[PDB]
Amino acid sequence: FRTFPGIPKWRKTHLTYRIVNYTPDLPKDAVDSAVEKALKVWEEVTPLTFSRLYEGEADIMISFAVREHGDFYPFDGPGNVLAHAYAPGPGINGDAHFDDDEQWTKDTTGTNLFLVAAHEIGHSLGLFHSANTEALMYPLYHSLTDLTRFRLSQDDINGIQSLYGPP
Ligand SMILES: O=C(O)CNS(=O)(=O)c1ccc(N2CCC(c3ccccc3)CC2)cc1
Ligand SMILES: [Ca+2]
Ligand SMILES: [Ca+2]
Ligand SMILES: [Ca+2]
Ligand SMILES: [Zn+2]
Ligand SMILES: [Zn+2]
Repeated sequence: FRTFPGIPKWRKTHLTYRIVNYTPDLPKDAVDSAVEKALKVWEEVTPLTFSRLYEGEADIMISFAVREHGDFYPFDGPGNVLAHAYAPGPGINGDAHFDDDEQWTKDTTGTNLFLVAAHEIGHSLGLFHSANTEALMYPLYHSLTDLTRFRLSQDDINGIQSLYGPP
């Protein structure tokens, strides 16, 4: 595993998130479902808990956007960068943005929202890229033949517990 430079981490175990807006591609229940499953993956292996805000500033602001969208890294149209997220801290730190020029899916065929969200939340928590080709935090996107076979690798677990400890 790898962490970010200077090891940013949250110094608190109760985090909040807000889904500020929604993709055209999926019903809202499918996107809520994807992000809460993505939160849950990390919750199980740490002492962190997440709760949702419907207004105000949450720690992790989640949104869908195209091209230039209010930070230093505009999205780039279809393909290439699918999403990005910032390391722990105030303001834009912690946040995750998804490129809505992708076509988001629930299935194993397109660009799957759950797999990407789980990866991005790894960033939001302080993890950078892994060299393990098994790891969630591997730098190159791919999906699975069967989503029910999804699991965190030992590397992702070792990485995240280095920051926050076990549950
Ligand atoms: O976030 C960045 O770094 C930059 N954005 S990006 O759009 O290039 C990017 C987005 C996602 C991934 N993923 C890595 C592998 C993965 C996975 C892992 C195990 C089993 C199934 C699927 C699913 C997400 C990698 C890069
Ligand atoms: Ca934030
Ligand atoms: Ca893109
Ligand atoms: Ca889209
Ligand atoms: Zn952004
Ligand atoms: Zn990444």
